[PDB]
Amino acid sequence: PVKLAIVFYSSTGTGYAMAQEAAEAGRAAGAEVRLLKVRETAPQDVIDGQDAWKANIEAMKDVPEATPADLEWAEAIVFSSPTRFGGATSQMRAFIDTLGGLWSSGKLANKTFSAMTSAQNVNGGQETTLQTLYMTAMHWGAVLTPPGYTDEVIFKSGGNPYGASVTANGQPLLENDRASIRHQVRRQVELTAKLLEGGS
Amino acid sequence: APVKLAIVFYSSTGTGYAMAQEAAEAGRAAGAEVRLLKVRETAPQDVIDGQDAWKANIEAMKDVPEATPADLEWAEAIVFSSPTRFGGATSQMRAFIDTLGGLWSSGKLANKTFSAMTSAQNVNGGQETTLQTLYMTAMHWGAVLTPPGYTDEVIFKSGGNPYGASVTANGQPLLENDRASIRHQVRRQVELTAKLLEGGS
Amino acid sequence: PVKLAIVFYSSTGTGYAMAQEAAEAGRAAGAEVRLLKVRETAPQDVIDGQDAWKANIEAMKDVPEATPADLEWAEAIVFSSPTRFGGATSQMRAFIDTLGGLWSSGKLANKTFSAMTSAQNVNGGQETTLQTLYMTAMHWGAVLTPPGYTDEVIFKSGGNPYGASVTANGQPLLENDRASIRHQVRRQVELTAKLLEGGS
Amino acid sequence: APVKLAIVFYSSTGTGYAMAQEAAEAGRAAGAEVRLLKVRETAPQDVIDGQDAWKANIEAMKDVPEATPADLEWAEAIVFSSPTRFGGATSQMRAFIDTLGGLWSSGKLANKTFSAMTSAQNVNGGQETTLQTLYMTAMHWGAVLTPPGYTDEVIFKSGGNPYGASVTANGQPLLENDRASIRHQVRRQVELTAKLLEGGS
Ligand SMILES: Cc1cc2nc3c(=O)[nH]c(=O)nc-3n(C[C@H](O)[C@H](O)[C@H](O)COP(=O)(O)O)c2cc1C
Ligand SMILES: Cc1cc2nc3c(=O)[nH]c(=O)nc-3n(C[C@H](O)[C@H](O)[C@H](O)COP(=O)(O)O)c2cc1C
Ligand SMILES: Cc1cc2nc3c(=O)[nH]c(=O)nc-3n(C[C@H](O)[C@H](O)[C@H](O)COP(=O)(O)O)c2cc1C
Ligand SMILES: Cc1cc2nc3c(=O)[nH]c(=O)nc-3n(C[C@H](O)[C@H](O)[C@H](O)COP(=O)(O)O)c2cc1C
Repeated sequence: PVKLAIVFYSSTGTGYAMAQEAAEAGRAAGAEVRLLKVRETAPQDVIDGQDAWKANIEAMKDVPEATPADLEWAEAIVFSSPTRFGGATSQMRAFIDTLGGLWSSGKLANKTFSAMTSAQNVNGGQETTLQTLYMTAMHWGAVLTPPGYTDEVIFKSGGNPYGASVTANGQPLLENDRASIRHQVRRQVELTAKLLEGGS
Repeated sequence: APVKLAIVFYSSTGTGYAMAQEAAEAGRAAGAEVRLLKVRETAPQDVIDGQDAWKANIEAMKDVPEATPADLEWAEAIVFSSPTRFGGATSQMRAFIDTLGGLWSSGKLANKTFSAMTSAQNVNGGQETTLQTLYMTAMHWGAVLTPPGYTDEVIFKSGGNPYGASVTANGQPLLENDRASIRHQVRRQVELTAKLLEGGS
Repeated sequence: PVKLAIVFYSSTGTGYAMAQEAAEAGRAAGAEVRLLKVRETAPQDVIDGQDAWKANIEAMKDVPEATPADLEWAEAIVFSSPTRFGGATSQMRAFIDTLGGLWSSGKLANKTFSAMTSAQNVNGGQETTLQTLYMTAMHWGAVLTPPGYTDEVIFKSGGNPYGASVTANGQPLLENDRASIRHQVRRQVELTAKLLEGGS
Repeated sequence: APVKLAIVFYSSTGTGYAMAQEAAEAGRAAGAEVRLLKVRETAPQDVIDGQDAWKANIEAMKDVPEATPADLEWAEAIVFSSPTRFGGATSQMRAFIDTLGGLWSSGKLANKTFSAMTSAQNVNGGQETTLQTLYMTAMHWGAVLTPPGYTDEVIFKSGGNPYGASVTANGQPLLENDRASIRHQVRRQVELTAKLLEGGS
């Protein structure tokens, strides 16, 4: 089976819900899935200042912490990050800035990569942030597999061809977004399988 | 003198023309001298024919002058507006941009303030990345970029696009929140360009 | 065998030099290749002003115009346009804009896509232009195979992981640029093989 | 009073630091009040220890103070400089940017002028995209962006990067054309900011 790593950062929990959805879709497609969280860097008396975040950290207590070896293990990669001024979060970048030795070893090459984001406003960096996450993947020599428009479910969720994206109001995920997420991952598993298949 | 504002738009089916007009009127209200300017339809007639709203929009813009380099040489504030074509500006919009080669070489585009707008079928299908290419382009000129950011409450009301006014096209009269975020973007730009010119001489 | 469509624009011939380089690289890899010029739109009075322009149009007089059915045909794709203020040329965009029908029949997904470009300055849009061509292919749900740093030639030619990029200076194509175009094509054909062949 | 210029930079091994210093001198010459500000280091000792160039440069910047939101509240003009890390800015630069939510929330960054610079081991290795992301970030604040464009010969001679000064970090001393450009971009920015502030005294 295909080995799928889902590396997500999430402060207040939207990204966690998204990552959870992706993992279910991966499993559903016969994939071997790791759900991995990105290490929190923020001081405790920052986290302590808002409830959602404190709560979400506790909810993800039993989720393992991502590390470069999970990407070496993985054949398909999915990065998910809330936006922070149109780019990805610093927590996520800190994790990326530690893939140097794994990069020079050449072991990042040829993994499948896609991406996901969330933001407050429909147009508050929901495209650009993925764009940064896709630039980052190119330097590895990944094969990038965004969903694009390849279904009516994309249209019905707000139409984001670059990757799944969620308007984060605190409210639970819309089923049009889950459907958009389930598609992107399932699409990516199926390609990754073909790649490996024809590679003997 | 007042601020010399040029609004250069493309529009096949009219959402672009809708926004442009509002942006033009926002500059007029804010005291600018304003020119509304359509980008030339390059498409061939038989292709245009198979789309009625396209045909109708071209008639509807019969009396709007075509954008020219002379018009950007003239202006101190520039606003570009184009529908997304696969996450980037339209081929027409870009054809005009390619005629600005000489103006560039004169240094006659530097310091002119620039901002932009777009529209698309879907809410996320290039409504940010299309603007990003047009701003990426203004930087080659030395333009002084004035995107709206979150500097008003009415940007949050429209979908919160800090890069510039973006609108979801659905053959429906522009929504009121979209117009507000346009108006603020333009008025901001004009208020900033005024300040620029003053402290100059 | 793999069907490779190299679709390029050029005014003064840098584009065309590179595109030929790519096309012969693909032939050598065992792909069935189509080298395809993008249609010239510029008014004939503009063209008659530059000598290197009039002559390049003459050189390519025997090269076929690209058409949406070429991208329906091809399983792997390479787009190559010179920069125009950090973005692709209006001609390149003109051709892209004729793909809407072929887009809504979904008939553009699952094709591999990489890009190339040429600029006058080394930092004058050799990256931002490739980023925009890649952005377009995401809307089609193409599978992006940028070369990354997967070869010592890439470092030896400026180190553009997004795609081969040349600093136009009127000269003939440098050797290292020849070789990173080769590697970029060589790679994508190899990948497309493993994707078609393992997908029956 | 003169222009308040904040030059906030990150650097592991001196390239970013040497660039940021040159920008500082340029800003003083131009007649601005200048603060050179290092982006707080956040990497764990152990991996720092791996590299002694990293360590030596951290020591070398003992008396350069650490950047703070205060320093940007203060600034009428801002310059950001981060080396490239797989195409985007370093996690450190981002971590700093991430602390600005308070300033942003009370629009306390709006209408400040803004430019970026960077460095990278490879010449086509994200010396344009890494600046592009720092500019995206600045647009969310509603900051007037003043990139250098091709507004002077020195930019052509030093690479032709109209987005911001970029440097190929190879160990060697900062080349004479790189510095000509760093100076220019800043020099230009100080002048433009003055025109803004005079324009609503
Ligand atoms: C410092 C910071 C900057 C932010 N900038 C933006 C902004 O760029 N645009 C936007 O729509 N949301 C912005 N947000 C909101 C987050 O992107 C949003 O809350 C996120 O999607 C929540 O997802 P999470 O629950 O997984 O953390 C910002 C949040 C923080 C605190
Ligand atoms: C070939 C072409 C490409 C298009 N690409 C997109 C797209 O990528 N995303 C999207 O949401 N809509 C897309 N559309 C829809 C147009 O962006 C939309 O209809 C346009 O904004 C309408 O503007 P107008 O009324 O001013 O002509 C595309 C349409 C055509 C012509
Ligand atoms: C109007 C136009 C805009 C241009 N903009 C840039 C630019 O932004 N940066 C740059 O380095 N070169 C620029 N150039 C130069 C072209 O990128 C360069 O001449 C081209 O790569 C030549 O290759 P070709 O013969 O295949 O067309 C521009 C040229 C024209 C005609
Ligand atoms: C993990 C990491 C990623 C890097 N990625 C790139 C890159 O993709 N392209 C490049 O040209 N250099 C890359 N480099 C090199 C740095 O960009 C370069 O050495 C930078 O100038 C650091 O110099 P400074 O700390 O003295 O400012 C990378 C270095 C590290 C730490």
